[PDB]
Amino acid sequence: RARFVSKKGNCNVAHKNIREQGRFLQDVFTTLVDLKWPHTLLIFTMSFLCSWLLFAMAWWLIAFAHGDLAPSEGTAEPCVTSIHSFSSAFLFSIEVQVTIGFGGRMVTEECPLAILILIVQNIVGLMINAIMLGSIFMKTAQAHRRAETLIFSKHAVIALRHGRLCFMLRVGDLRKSMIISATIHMQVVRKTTSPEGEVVPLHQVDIPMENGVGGNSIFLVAPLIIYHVIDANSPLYDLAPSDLHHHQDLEIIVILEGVVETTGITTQARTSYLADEILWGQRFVPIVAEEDGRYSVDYSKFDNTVKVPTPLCTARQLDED
Amino acid sequence: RARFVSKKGNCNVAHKNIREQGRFLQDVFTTLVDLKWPHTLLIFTMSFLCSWLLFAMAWWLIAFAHGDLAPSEGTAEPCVTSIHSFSSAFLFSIEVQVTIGFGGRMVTEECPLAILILIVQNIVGLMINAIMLGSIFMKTAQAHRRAETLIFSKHAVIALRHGRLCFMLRVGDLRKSMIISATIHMQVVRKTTSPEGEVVPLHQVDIPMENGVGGNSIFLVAPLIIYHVIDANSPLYDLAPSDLHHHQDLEIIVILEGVVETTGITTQARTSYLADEILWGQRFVPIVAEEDGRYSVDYSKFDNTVKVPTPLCTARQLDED
Amino acid sequence: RARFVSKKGNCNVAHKNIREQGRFLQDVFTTLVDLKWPHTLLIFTMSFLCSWLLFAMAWWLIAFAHGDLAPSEGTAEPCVTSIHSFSSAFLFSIEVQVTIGFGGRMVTEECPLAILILIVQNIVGLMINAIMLGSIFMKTAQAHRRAETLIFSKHAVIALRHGRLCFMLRVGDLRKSMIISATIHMQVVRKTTSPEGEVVPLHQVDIPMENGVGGNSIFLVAPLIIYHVIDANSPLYDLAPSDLHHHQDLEIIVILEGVVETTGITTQARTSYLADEILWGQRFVPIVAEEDGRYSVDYSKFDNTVKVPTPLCTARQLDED
Amino acid sequence: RARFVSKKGNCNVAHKNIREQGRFLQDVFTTLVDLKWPHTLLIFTMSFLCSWLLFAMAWWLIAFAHGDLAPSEGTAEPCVTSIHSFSSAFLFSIEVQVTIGFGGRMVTEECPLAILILIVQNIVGLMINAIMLGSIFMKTAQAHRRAETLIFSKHAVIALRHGRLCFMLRVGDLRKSMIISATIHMQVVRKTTSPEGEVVPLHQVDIPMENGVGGNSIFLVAPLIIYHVIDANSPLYDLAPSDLHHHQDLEIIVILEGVVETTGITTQARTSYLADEILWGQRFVPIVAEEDGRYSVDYSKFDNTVKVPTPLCTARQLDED
Ligand SMILES: [K+]
Ligand SMILES: [K+]
Repeated sequence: RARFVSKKGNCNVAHKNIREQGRFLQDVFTTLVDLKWPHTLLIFTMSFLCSWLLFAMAWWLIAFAHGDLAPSEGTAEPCVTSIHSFSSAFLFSIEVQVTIGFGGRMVTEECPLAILILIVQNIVGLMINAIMLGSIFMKTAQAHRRAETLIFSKHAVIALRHGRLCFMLRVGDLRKSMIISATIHMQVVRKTTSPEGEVVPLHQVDIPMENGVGGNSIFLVAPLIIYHVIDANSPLYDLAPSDLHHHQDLEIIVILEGVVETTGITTQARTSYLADEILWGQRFVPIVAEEDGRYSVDYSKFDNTVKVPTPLCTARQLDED
Repeated sequence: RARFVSKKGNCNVAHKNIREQGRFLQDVFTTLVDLKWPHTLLIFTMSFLCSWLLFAMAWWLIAFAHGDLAPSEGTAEPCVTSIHSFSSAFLFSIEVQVTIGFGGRMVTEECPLAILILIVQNIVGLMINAIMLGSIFMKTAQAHRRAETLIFSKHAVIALRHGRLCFMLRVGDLRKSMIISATIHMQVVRKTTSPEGEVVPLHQVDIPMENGVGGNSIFLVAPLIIYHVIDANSPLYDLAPSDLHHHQDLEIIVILEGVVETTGITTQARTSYLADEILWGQRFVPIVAEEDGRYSVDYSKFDNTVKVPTPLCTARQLDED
Repeated sequence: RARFVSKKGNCNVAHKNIREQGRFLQDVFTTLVDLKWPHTLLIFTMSFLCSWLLFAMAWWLIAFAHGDLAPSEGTAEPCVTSIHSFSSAFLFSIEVQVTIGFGGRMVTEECPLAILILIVQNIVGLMINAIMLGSIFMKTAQAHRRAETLIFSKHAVIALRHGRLCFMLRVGDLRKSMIISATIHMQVVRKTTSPEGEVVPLHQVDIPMENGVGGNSIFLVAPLIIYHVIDANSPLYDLAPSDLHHHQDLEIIVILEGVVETTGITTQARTSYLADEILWGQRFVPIVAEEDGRYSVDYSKFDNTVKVPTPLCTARQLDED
Repeated sequence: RARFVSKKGNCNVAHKNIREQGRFLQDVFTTLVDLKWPHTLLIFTMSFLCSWLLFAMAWWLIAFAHGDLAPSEGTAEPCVTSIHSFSSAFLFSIEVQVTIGFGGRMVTEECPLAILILIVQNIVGLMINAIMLGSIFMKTAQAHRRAETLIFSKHAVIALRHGRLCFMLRVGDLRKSMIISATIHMQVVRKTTSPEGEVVPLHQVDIPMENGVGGNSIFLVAPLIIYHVIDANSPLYDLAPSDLHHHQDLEIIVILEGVVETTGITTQARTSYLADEILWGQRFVPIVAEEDGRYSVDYSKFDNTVKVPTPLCTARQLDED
């Protein structure tokens, strides 16, 4: 009735009553990267513009204190040439911080405080440039968007494979570039009650993906059927074909995590299957076919299935009779 | 007749009928890095040039609306000095965005809209500089080219080792810099039919690499012979010496993945062995030899083999008689 | 009486009598990033300012040797225009290295040594800019601060689960962004004496986290109870409920390590439980609850426990009677 | 007589007769980062200087073809102002590519080819800046220098632990910052002969590190004794106390690999123990001690050992009698 993970991978958690809000300010960079894109553009533009405005007010105060803003000229040279307005000081601060340097307004050697302001503005401008440009590149380069081209099967099935019952699903990579060291973790999530009376409201029990070697590591080029053999040690060992209705406390989440080959940042796609999205007694259709010396996958047939005859009984009363 | 992976690691897949083309636009950065090099240089040059052209048209419209392009001069100062052509506006836009700042054309404090255009151009120029330079460095620094100096054996062998039959091959690192945490995943890929009637067209079954500890983790300095012991749990357990002809549905792919020590980006080399590239009854020649206090590998003898006597029978009828 | 790891993850080690101090200078970059923030800002500002000062002294010596500082002018052009003070040379060095380029002081083609000084200053400025800006971004982007939003239970418990005794604790993620490929390593740290007489003063024995598949890999969205089953192979197999006093040589440290999804840098949080922070005969309260179609965790109830009846005997004399 | 790995981690391999030298040019970036530091500085300086020289020759040819180098002036404006020498063209090319922009030499709107040269120079300058600065930061930031502060024991021992014989050594971290997800791989390297006659000249057999959970993953804060239990499945199972002489074909290499917490790049330290650097019948001294509420390690006592009584027989004739 309320799913843990959405079909696109969004987690439906609320995080209520976080009391220790002070530790959120101990990692400002994670919160800065973790923002939305309008807030990221706003903080980018605001950081640069307020740095320019602060140093513009500094240059304007220097030109005031030297008496350069007053047009009563004698022969003494200003600290900065041709500054006679706050707009002039703002243009000069932009020219210094962006390192444009038009030269209509340049620092002269008259004011020793102006050289200190120039040094401080250059240092803070280099620091702001580094921390902001690196942050915006890290934001536009993070690999959680690569999960958009990692498709899963819309429905999972439970079918007879090699005399056992297996929970099978299909995961496909949509582009040419591989995902390096891809691993699959499937978790049965439901409310469990311990025999001693302990009730775990959202218990996540790992179901081992049948691989052949035991380790969970796939090579994803063609869309391959990831399946878990319902053994005696599996929490689906008492799952019934009539138990796959809606409003059933059972949800199998799948977490595929790897390294994107192009960027190099570790990505993680995830999906979820409720009890009504699990089709008992069906199996996937083969979509890989050889044509003209290459292999071809028909991604339109990705989630198509066929009703094959399986017994309508649990894996336990299949293992015994 | 049509191989899954090429000998150089290219995958022969087609990806037909990708219907959800809308999610390809949800990760624009992966597609941007994933381009070819002519398209990458074209989009780099085009992004910078069109940003300069757009802001040049903006500066030209400002100089038009102020009346600076008209040479009927009075005494009022322009927004930008010495702009009297679209070529002048283009040179000024290049000077602002690249932050050259020659100063023949500089922003004056007359036009308040010109200061806003300067601020917007500086912000968009910083953003474009970050996203483009970081992308081109990430493109020229990705580690999928490191696989060019990770050579594999041209032929794999099947030979008697320690009383068993073992599928052996040779992988060598061609340069001094190591590959950190290198792991080997070998997969037998063929068409399989389940006993319940399910036909998997391209089934990839992991064969465990014999390592001594079970885990697949190698230390690649000298070219070492990676071998898999054909046990009762191995899908090659019924492989015959006469089954190693061409047009035989059997292909063993090898995936070596690690971290490049110099760059730090996870790389993955891969190769493939068809049924005719597997030499029954042969073994590799030793190429490591000590000279003058160091070890030396003769990389010219990399794929040389020698016909040693092995039985001409399957691993099953070797295990029993 | 003296803990190995603090509750926040700080290690209480001293590193006395490090004799080979020469190898600390073989990785200058690790020491540079490893500094505190005042030292980092000081070395940043000092590197830039001393580079500007060194090249300013170079430009001043060039202007001296050409005779440009002497105001006895004829008609010969200077190497750099309008330099007549060390303050002028300093402003020119700042304009060259920061690439501002006002143009009141520009390099002329008269002095061939000035062109060489300009080339050397540009090369060293580009190198210093790269190595300093990348270092400060790597410093502000390192993921050891992400551990501030990875909370652990303040107390751990030992409770009856599924007929066994289990050492349980609770770890929660405080923000939306996941931590990819999170693994948990728990270690019992105490002084051990081998039966042959060998005394290990700080022995760290790995206790396996009960996961279902054996591998230590969690999916941290909701705060989940990490527990280790006290089996016959566990070093807590002889732990008593009366042995959980202070001044007891026993400390269980927990190390959660993963990849931050936003930044991509591997992070590691760690915590510790002394013998008095382990509550025998208690268990955690369920804090996950469904409201309005989503799940919600009450983080104020994070470390609340309830005294449930467990036997007051060791796991050995529970396993037998 | 000739060791595989040096004590500092350098591999003594030669890589003779690399025939496929063409694939070395397919990854130019790995070779560029893989250079020595004098070659890196030389190629950095040479790339920037030759780009400036090439575009300087371009600007000089433009000023020639327009007739600006000829001092026979009329009234027509040059393409670039105040260029009358190749030194002037070189200074202008430096000002354009470094984006200094003094403004004594600025692009005018007279020459349409000069605008194209300016665009091409800006694009190539941005590309060269990205690829060079990122490469030099990646070079100075690579984590193979972090192995200088990961010390190993100078001698390894073989001692009685828990009734078995164990090969023990000591690895210490020299600085405060941890190494995340540190794993240890020990390999016995020697010449082996298969019972079928196959001679492997440098065979590397993995010996499993005794950890408690089986997995090789350490938590390195204090210098801890890494030991491998000589079991029946271990290749040291027939190692004798008299077999630990020099000129004995046996060498145990140790590979510790992890993630540096500060930088985030995966590092790998490695060491080696010949047959004479393995002390039979000795064990390490405890160097961890509690003082004033903290723990302290005496790194001067790092490689000190004590001769404890062990039997002078192999692990096989210890297992039986
Ligand atoms: K400039
Ligand atoms: K200028």
